[PDB]
Amino acid sequence: GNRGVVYLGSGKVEVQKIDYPKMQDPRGKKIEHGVILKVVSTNICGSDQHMVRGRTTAQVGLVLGHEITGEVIEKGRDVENLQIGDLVSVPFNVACGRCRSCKEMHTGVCLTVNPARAGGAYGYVDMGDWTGGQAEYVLVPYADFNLLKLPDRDKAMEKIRDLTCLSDILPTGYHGAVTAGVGPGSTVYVAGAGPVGLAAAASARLLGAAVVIVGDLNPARLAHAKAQGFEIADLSLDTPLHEQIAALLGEPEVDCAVDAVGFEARGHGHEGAKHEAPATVLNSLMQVTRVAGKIGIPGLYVTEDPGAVDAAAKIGSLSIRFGLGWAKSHSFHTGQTPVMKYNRALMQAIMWDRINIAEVVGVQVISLDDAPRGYGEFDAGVPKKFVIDPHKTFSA
Amino acid sequence: GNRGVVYLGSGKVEVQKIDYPKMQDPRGKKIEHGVILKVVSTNICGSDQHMVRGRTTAQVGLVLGHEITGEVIEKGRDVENLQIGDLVSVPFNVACGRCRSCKEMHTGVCLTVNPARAGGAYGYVDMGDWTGGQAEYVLVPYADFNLLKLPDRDKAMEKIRDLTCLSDILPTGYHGAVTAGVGPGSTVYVAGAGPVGLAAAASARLLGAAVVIVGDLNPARLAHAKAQGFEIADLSLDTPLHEQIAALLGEPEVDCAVDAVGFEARGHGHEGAKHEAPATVLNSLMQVTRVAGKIGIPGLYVTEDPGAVDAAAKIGSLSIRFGLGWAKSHSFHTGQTPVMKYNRALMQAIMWDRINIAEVVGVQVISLDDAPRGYGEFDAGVPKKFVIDPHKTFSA
Amino acid sequence: GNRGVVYLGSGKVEVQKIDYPKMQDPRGKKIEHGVILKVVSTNICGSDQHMVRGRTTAQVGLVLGHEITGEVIEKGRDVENLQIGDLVSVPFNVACGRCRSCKEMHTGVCLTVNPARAGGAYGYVDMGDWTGGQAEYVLVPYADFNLLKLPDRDKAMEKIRDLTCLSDILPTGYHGAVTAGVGPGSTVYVAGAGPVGLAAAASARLLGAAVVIVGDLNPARLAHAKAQGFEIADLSLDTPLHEQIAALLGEPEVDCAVDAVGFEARGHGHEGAKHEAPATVLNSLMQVTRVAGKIGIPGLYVTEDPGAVDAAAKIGSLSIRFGLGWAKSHSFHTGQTPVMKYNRALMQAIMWDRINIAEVVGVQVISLDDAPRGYGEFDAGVPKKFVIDPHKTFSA
Amino acid sequence: GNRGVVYLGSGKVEVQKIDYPKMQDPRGKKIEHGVILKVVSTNICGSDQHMVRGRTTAQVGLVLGHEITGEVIEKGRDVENLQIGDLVSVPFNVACGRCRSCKEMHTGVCLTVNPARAGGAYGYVDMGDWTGGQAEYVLVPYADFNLLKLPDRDKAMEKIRDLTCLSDILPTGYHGAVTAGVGPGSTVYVAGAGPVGLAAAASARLLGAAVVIVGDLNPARLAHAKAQGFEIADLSLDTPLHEQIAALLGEPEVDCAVDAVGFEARGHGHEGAKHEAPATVLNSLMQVTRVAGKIGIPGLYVTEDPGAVDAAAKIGSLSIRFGLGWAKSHSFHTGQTPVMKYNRALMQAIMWDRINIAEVVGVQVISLDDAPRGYGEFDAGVPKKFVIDPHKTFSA
Ligand SMILES: NC(=O)c1ccc[n+]([C@@H]2O[C@H](COP(=O)([O-])OP(=O)(O)OC[C@H]3O[C@@H](n4cnc5c(N)ncnc54)[C@H](O)[C@@H]3O)[C@@H](O)[C@H]2O)c1
Ligand SMILES: NC(=O)c1ccc[n+]([C@@H]2O[C@H](COP(=O)([O-])OP(=O)(O)OC[C@H]3O[C@@H](n4cnc5c(N)ncnc54)[C@H](O)[C@@H]3O)[C@@H](O)[C@H]2O)c1
Ligand SMILES: NC(=O)c1ccc[n+]([C@@H]2O[C@H](COP(=O)([O-])OP(=O)(O)OC[C@H]3O[C@@H](n4cnc5c(N)ncnc54)[C@H](O)[C@@H]3O)[C@@H](O)[C@H]2O)c1
Ligand SMILES: NC(=O)c1ccc[n+]([C@@H]2O[C@H](COP(=O)([O-])OP(=O)(O)OC[C@H]3O[C@@H](n4cnc5c(N)ncnc54)[C@H](O)[C@@H]3O)[C@@H](O)[C@H]2O)c1
Ligand SMILES: [Zn+2]
Ligand SMILES: [Zn+2]
Ligand SMILES: [Zn+2]
Ligand SMILES: [Zn+2]
Ligand SMILES: [Zn+2]
Ligand SMILES: [Zn+2]
Ligand SMILES: [Zn+2]
Ligand SMILES: [Zn+2]
Repeated sequence: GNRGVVYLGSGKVEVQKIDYPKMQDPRGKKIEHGVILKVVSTNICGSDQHMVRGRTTAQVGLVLGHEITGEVIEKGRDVENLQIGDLVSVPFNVACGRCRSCKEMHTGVCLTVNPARAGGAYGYVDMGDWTGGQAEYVLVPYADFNLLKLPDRDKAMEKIRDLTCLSDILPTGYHGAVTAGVGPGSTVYVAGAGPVGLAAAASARLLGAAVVIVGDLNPARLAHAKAQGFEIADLSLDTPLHEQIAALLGEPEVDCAVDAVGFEARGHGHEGAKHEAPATVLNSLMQVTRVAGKIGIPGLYVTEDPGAVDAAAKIGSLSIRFGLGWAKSHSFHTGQTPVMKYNRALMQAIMWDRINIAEVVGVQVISLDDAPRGYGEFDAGVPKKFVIDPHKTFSA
Repeated sequence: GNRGVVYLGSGKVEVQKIDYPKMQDPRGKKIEHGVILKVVSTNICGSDQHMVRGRTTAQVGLVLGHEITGEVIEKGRDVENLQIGDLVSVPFNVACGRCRSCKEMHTGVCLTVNPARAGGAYGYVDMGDWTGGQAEYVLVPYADFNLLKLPDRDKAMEKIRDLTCLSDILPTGYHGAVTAGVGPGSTVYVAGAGPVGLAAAASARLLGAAVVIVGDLNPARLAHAKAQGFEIADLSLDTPLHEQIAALLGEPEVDCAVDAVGFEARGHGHEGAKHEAPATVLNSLMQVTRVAGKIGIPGLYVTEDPGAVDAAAKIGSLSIRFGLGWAKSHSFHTGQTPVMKYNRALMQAIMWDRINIAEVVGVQVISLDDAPRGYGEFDAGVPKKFVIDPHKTFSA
Repeated sequence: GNRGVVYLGSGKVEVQKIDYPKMQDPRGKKIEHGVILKVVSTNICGSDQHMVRGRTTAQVGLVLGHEITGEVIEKGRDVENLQIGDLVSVPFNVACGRCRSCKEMHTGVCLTVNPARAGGAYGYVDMGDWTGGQAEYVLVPYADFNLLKLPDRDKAMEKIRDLTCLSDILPTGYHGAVTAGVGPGSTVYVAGAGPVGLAAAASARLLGAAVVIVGDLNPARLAHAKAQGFEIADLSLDTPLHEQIAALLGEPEVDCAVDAVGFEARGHGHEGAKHEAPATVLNSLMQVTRVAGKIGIPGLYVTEDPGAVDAAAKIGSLSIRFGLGWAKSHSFHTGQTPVMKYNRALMQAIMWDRINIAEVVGVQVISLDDAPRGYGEFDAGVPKKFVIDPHKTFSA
Repeated sequence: GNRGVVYLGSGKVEVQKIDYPKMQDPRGKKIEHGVILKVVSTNICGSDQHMVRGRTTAQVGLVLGHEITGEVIEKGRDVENLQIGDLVSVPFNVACGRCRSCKEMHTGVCLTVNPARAGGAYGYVDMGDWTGGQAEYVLVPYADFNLLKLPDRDKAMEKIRDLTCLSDILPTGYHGAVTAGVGPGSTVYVAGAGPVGLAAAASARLLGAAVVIVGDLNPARLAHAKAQGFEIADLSLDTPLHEQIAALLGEPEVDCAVDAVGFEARGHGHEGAKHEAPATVLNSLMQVTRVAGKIGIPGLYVTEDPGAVDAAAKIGSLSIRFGLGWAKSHSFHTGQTPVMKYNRALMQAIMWDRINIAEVVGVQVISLDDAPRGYGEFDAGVPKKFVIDPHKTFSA
């Protein structure tokens, strides 16, 4: 059998028995290029929280999870590179490797796996209805294209809390930093101290950044970031962000900025911080990024948000002070991360002890039975990254 | 003496006697690195029209003009590369060549020539108060860094209507196309059929584009674009832009898109087209650019527009459907063109007859006395690029 | 049945009855991801001439041909994107789409299709033993990754002489130009006026180059290059190449250079040009490329050349004046073209009439029975690109 | 007065009284855009050792030194950005900031400071005859373009052993790594464990490399590289380099390779390593770099080497196995480092404690009187980077 985390509506999730995976696409067409995995580790993301909070078009009954690490237990006949028993990291993007986007390495926007729009992902709104992987077992299509084979079992399993971050958050923070132009000696501001913002800060550090400033309103997440060796900015203070940056750096701007918040952003200041203001991060990043800088935006912005602040925000239309970014010659880089572009190199960085990602993001391993409470604690703001071990493969 | 085009407020300009240029900066500090030019050709830009329409903070008394081609008649002692008599193209950006931005080739955002913000330009709001060049004579500072020496007099003067476009519009259209990722075989949509949109289309063609579609509401400019060999889209029709693109290409999207309109954009449709809606072009480009595409934005967006449609638009804040561009993984590239990055190669393209820019943009040479009427005709929408010859150097 | 061109050693080729293609790799392992094509057009390359001249370790009995355009007449069970009857362009590289090289777009060096080294190709020495396609029928593996679907039958077949260049020579010329940094306004020197050098020149022109100088010692090919609109340099003259360039450009260097000759290069000068001197082109490109320039090298250099001038050259070791290139800060870009990187955009350039590649390279369509005489005429230096139409599909 | 290190021919150098610097170029033409520095730190380079060994056309009497850090004590009338007392890092390249190369950031090949060829440098053969700076005082031309202002006196002087590496070796190591494609998770091989190879290794580590293998035949330098945290390969062993790499990585190739040796390279193996063989490193890097990799070559190769192994090598012509590199699709990146491209970011990496460059390269501070013994110890292979403090400014 199988069981997984199901969205029930009204901010609730629950573990339920679900169908065992089949070798077919979501439209029921049998495939020979996929594998069925026994899930080793499967995480909870901020994107899942957006869905569970009712800020997307997600429907009741949705099986969640797009951050999978697992063992191949079955394979189709068009799977040349994986053997039964192999341990693999699964990119959250469902990609075919047989379309223009995939061939050009734009694996976040594959043209064939989703009938409604480009781009596919597991257990995710508007992403092709590929079943989620916060579960015991899951299907991965186009296995020879998507999967990253991990090192022999023993090496890999010792670092499983780090390697479970390769499915999404480490490559996502990395993509945010790279597309914001971070490199050796850069000064960087990362808005957001959730797991993706922390991964972006760790990635900026791995890239050689001179200093990373991580901003948030949540004081537990700021304390965590500071303890991990980053500088911080507290957006709930009345002190403007540019003054908090100037106090740390000697100038009110950074070389590079990353938005790791997205469409549920809060305003700034004692009062501002209390209310949602979806364009706040974009507007602040134009203010604090130096001229000709690049703004990397891994934070999610959607086409429909039923709980947004106004009619315009309900269809993703925000009041952005674009003239400011224009006057400073800023570039803006957005979208789902093409995880496959970076996951192999990041695996090598983890295996050679060049990054301590599980420590930086606050990995906490929980059972599948503890997933609903993990969602609740994460929603409350704890500075953790919940990693489910469904079969008690490594946390007995 | 000297005379130039002076902004008088209330949509009026007039030629007036102005001071002869001095070898000093706008703060009165003497400089040895500049030259004084006798102006050979000096054009009128859409940016000037924004100022003359009262859509910026420009003050009465402003001498206009930032598109200069001229002859060196005086030089300071820190000018090693120019000789009296040399014919030069002047980039519209005032850049020092002695700051981080300039050294990194971000010459549109020089850090030292403007006390108020990065970036300088002649006769332009918020750009360092460097005197404009729609005039008989003008100072160019940091001459060894900024100026592009043109071919020996005779060769260059035969193509002066083409070469006068190197100060701004050809490099600007080019920057729009390059930053939108145009190359050999690309399909391109250019919003705007004014001189910059036409230069972007010509630049896309020079870059090897398979096809360029130029959109506008002005039927004279669309007829011009069509006669120049481009495809067109008429935004005043009720037929949606994506359907007009699909009728030409077989799909409702292009590979690359350029915004050559900016902050006075009109809405689309029979009724829409009649009223201003500043976020219209940005929103439409996210709709018609394919996933993972790049949107190049040479069109001007400002920090303050006194005549905007609403309070938010008066400080450059627009209602942009950013969630759409995010869902499609779009990148956005903005700002003043770094003219020096591209003007030498574009000069070679002009001299070797690889681009016919004066024909494409509708160059029309006028006297300095005819500048106010040139402004009026340009404002009315004629499909021309007005080029003043102040001393009757080549149009007797 | 099937027939194809077979290499017989001692400079001879002959059309022979060969086996009908099978759905298997070169080792006999069955594959269900390939297609069998009915060959529509299939060309003869300069690489085939190196093999036929005995300048490689190609073995007697080799079926030649790696420039195929064809119609899908049989597909494996796991092919998702091709239908029977589709017309397709086949990149000359045999690539899997399932390894690190392919995922990173380095499809000229696929890691799994060739047991001996990275990189695969049809009918080619050290390329994995994939059967050549100067034949009636041919297998293409991993069809959903390699094949480029051509437009609706009719439009496509009208331009088949141009579209047949997409399998190799147009993307190759293009790769040489792009990796040499060619763009709008560039000055370019292309060494070699065979079909690949002519395609490099046409590609440089499509990229916007101001002027392309094509060098060769073969008068017919130089006259052809002139007729097609390029400048020329005749290496059989005693006039040094840099003087020839200076007479055309006013300076003895170009911005970009492309080696479209490879390891059978001749020396320069009246006497020099009569004798092989394999480092001649590499050495000359360092002399005529401007400082900080890039030298794109599509011309083939091999690890073993049994007929080379000396012991070192038989092992691919050449006396290259590297200190000159180093002193000028040159970069060198080499290898088999990754055809899939550029073929789709180049297809759109052909279909929209932006490049007349068949005319530029001198396409001459012939039957399969005329292939051996075509090889002979090509070996003698005719300025033609031989395109075989094996079933007389379009050349009746 | 002034004193500096003078090359006397026959492998000797001596400190002599030399002229005080003058505000003029090497031709005697007065300039008002330069500064005269009081030298704070000034290092000895492997390039100086090539000259002192008689392996270049350097002439007897040359004042050596191109690695200067100093205090502005006199400025020309046209210097805008430096004040008396400023502490500055001097890039080793003499660049004008006013030519095509400088504007495009190719400051290693400036077109105007050297009459004989592009590119200038202090105290260096074929570099324009700009006076060397292993001395008490030195002129720097075009000060507003070349100089990098260091942080407030106190912070800066505490880290002077690290900051003295910004003039050449840290940016050089960095350039070699970046142009070899090094980034987060890369595997890297650096040929050469002198100060530049050690700086390349430190730069690769700062860029995020998973592991760096440093090769040399000199045991002291290998032991140093190990102590500093890198992996090593000993080329004096009979064990082939690819086997040494395979023992460390599990595969006989690296993602990226850097040649930090240049034209006095030794062969490999117990016997081989005792003899000069100048193409050894180039040939070995093609063997150990993975397909489609990039080979960064900061190691010097010259147009004339009077002491080379053979006639061809005396003219910079080497028997390089180019067919191997071609077969593997390698690119080769060469030339003098454009120090200004990277020095400011590397300064911030030093100031924020992200790189411990002085420790890694083995900085040993000495007096000007000890320079000749420093040259001798360095020539004998000590694992040190000699930094002269001519006025005992920080090393009392
Ligand atoms: N692009 C991709 O591929 C991708 C992949 C993963 C997650 N995401 C998106 O990344 C974003 C972050 O994910 P997460 O897991 O870290 O989510 P999260 O909800 O745990 O973290 C967001 C953080 O932003 C903070 N925040 C709110 N307003 C702020 C403001 N004005 N300034 C600074 N911080 C502010 C919150 O307090 C919170 O700590 C989400 O939008 C998620 O959907 C994108
Ligand atoms: N970035 C730079 O360096 C730079 C340089 C030059 C000019 N500019 C800016 O470029 C823009 C164009 O300059 P120009 O000289 O061509 O100006 P212009 O005013 O002559 O042309 C703008 C055109 O846009 C059209 N337009 C309005 N709404 C439209 C819509 N929704 N879709 C399509 N077209 C629409 C107008 O009808 C008009 O023809 C201006 O904003 C100008 O300030 C920028
Ligand atoms: N990298 C790739 O993917 C790739 C693809 C196709 C072909 N190739 C190689 O491209 C090269 C050109 O292919 P082709 O079909 O045009 O070959 P070709 O043999 O028909 O043309 C080579 C031309 O070089 C000329 N030549 C010889 N010495 C010269 C010199 N010193 N200077 C200038 N010209 C000189 C010859 O006279 C000849 O016309 C060959 O080496 C071929 O193997 C590489
Ligand atoms: N491109 C630039 O801007 C630039 C700047 C500085 C120095 N350089 C050049 O960089 C090179 C290194 O400079 P350095 O100061 O470290 O010099 P160095 O002479 O102190 O070091 C070179 C090292 O290479 C070793 N070596 C010799 N043969 C070898 C082989 N086959 N494999 C590995 N190691 C081998 C030597 O034993 C020596 O330790 C020199 O050629 C120098 O001229 C270039
Ligand atoms: Zn996620
Ligand atoms: Zn796909
Ligand atoms: Zn303008
Ligand atoms: Zn500047
Ligand atoms: Zn070929
Ligand atoms: Zn492959
Ligand atoms: Zn040096
Ligand atoms: Zn220069």
